[PDB]
Amino acid sequence: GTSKLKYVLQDARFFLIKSNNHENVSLAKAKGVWSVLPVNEKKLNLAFRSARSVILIFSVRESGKFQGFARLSSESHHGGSPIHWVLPAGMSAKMLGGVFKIDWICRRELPFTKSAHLTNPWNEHKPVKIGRDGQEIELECGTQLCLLFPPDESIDLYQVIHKM
Ligand SMILES: CNc1ncnc2c1ncn2[C@@H]1O[C@H](CO)[C@@H](O)[C@H]1O
Repeated sequence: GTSKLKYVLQDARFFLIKSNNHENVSLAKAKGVWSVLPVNEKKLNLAFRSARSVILIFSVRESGKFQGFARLSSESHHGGSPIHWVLPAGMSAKMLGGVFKIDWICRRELPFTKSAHLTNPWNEHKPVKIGRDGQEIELECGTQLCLLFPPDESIDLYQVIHKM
């Protein structure tokens, strides 16, 4: 059912995350970590204190799809073992050195075709698939977008529910 997911998403903030490459999303899905640029890292740490849950919704550039969504379980961390990210054009192993711990809620894909009815009021009521990396998605739009994803049998929400 959706009671568990709705509980997780009650009073959540939502952010569109754009990856240039599939490799880092595969790494992140397995390991439960993500890193962003400094501009977005500040917003995510502010949000992590502001919010009961902070949800990252992933889309690989040019894929036409979202690849899943995850909940921050930590503020950005520096100083851990390096994550061997596939670094894009001219980015440093310290340009995204801040590491967020994340718990995946859904690792299954959602094609942009299934979310075409949803617009983000905080991006001029454009369809939610449209957005800059780190674009914040308004509460109800983000909630409905997350509810569109198919159930993921690899995920157990018990840990997340306990972390809250
Ligand atoms: C793990 N962290 C990341 N992995 C892959 N692409 C990223 C990324 N963080 C930011 N990007 C993207 O790479 C570009 C930064 O130069 C932007 O277009 C972002 O959308």
